[PDB]
Amino acid sequence: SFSGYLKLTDNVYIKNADIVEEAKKVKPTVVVNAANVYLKHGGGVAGALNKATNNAMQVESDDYIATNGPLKVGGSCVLSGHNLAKHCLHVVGPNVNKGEDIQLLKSAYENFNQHEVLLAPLLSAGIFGADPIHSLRVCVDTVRTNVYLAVFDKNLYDKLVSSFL
Ligand SMILES: CC(=O)c1ccc(OCC(=O)O)cc1
Repeated sequence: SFSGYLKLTDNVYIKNADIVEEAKKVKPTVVVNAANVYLKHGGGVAGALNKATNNAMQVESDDYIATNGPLKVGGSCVLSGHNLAKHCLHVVGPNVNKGEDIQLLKSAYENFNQHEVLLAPLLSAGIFGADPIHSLRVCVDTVRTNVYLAVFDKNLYDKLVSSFL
């Protein structure tokens, strides 16, 4: 079960951890992927989760895209969690480095509300280019279900906890 998390609010918890390693340990009902609209799991959280599934997540995702077309920025889809979780909720946060609308971060987090408990990264953080402090603020103000945030970077984790309002 979820261990070593710091409680931020009634429903938001945070831990300095590799989300892939957290997923293998807990095998949560839902692990959130920091997806793009094409479900191309190239780098960041997506690349790491996909690599831990031995590329099964990418093969499954390519079949999903062939059938359904791309996701919307702010949107999501539920696919298999493979060896990591029961399900993977692929959530598309805005990628500021791709010139996408940061104002869509709240819509992206609203997807978490369809799941009672989730293991997740901070949306639009890392290679998506948004301010992770702002992403945690939107998470806390949008997500009402139990979210266990895994922040990979130790210095970022400390900065997020120490600056949390
Ligand atoms: C050994 C094992 O149980 C295993 C499970 C899943 C693996 O990749 C993900 C998938 O195939 O969907 C690889 C290995």
